[PDB]
Amino acid sequence: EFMRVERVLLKDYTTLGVGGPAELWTVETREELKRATEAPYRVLGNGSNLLVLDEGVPERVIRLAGEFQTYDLKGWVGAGTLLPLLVQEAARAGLSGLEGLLGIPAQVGGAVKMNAGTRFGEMADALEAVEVFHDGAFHVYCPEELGFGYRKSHLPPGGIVTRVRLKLKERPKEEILRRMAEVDRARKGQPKRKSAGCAFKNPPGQSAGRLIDERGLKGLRVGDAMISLEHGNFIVNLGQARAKDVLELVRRVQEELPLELEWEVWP
Ligand SMILES: Cc1cc2nc3c(=O)[nH]c(=O)nc-3n(C[C@H](O)[C@H](O)[C@H](O)COP(=O)(O)OP(=O)(O)OC[C@H]3O[C@@H](n4cnc5c(N)ncnc54)[C@H](O)[C@@H]3O)c2cc1C
Ligand SMILES: [Ca+2]
Repeated sequence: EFMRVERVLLKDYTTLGVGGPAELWTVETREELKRATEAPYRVLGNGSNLLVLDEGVPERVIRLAGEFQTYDLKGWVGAGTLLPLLVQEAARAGLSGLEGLLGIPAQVGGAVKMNAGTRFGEMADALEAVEVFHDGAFHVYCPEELGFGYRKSHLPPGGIVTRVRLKLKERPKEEILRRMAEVDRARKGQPKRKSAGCAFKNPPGQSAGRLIDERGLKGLRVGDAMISLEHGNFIVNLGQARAKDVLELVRRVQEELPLELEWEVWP
């Protein structure tokens, strides 16, 4: 009954660095989660796939912390745990199964919601069980029950991923690290770092980054929003970008290429 609730700007809680006002509820316990979800809500993970508009959102924005950030690689892993932590912890433990998720700056819950992945593997591959809170109760699902597709899930309506069990296998630490090194090599062309990740989806048999590059769109700038000079499928925030500027740049790309956004827009 004593969870932290505060007014924030979502620009401070997204990797893109844009976003207006929201009421943030930081939940540490199952009872606090039950209370936070009594009115309309959204769940915020690491904010790495969100384009939040300058007006912000009116709903309660829930962050999972406390018990939801504790983990055991061989047991339950809280959904508020950072996926980059688990990738490194698995290597340390000689546990294979997360290597293909290197470089994805997600919380576990966000990685499940967006079935985050690379050419090497996806979040769904690494799951044994998923606890989802919906309709006022906690339920346990196998991943085959969650409607996974390419960078997609079909969670129960209003579902909050709270905890998972991972599917991992014993391998030599050095081998795990070699696999991770290939993932790192494959990601070398992405910006030395800053964004909400890939802005656009790839059309069937096409590449968004390559298409944007060939169209000469790298370097186009609206205010402080710019198509990265390093990778065509990244829009970067050069300092004080507004979401309006990012959307304008998106529209400019879409005037040239029939691309759909990979980012989710709030509200
Ligand atoms: C530098 C960079 C590189 C990236 N590379 C990749 C990549 O290689 N592959 C890839 O797939 N994606 C990539 N992304 C996109 C992004 O990291 C993924 O979509 C990631 O899964 C989002 O997780 P998040 O915790 O940041 O979620 P957020 O952006 O916070 O939220 C995304 C969605 O998940 C929901 N959500 C968050 N937590 C929960 C929860 N506990 N329960 C239910 N719903 C929840 C939110 O409501 C929202 O709908 C990249 C992003 C960046 C910035
Ligand atoms: Ca079940």
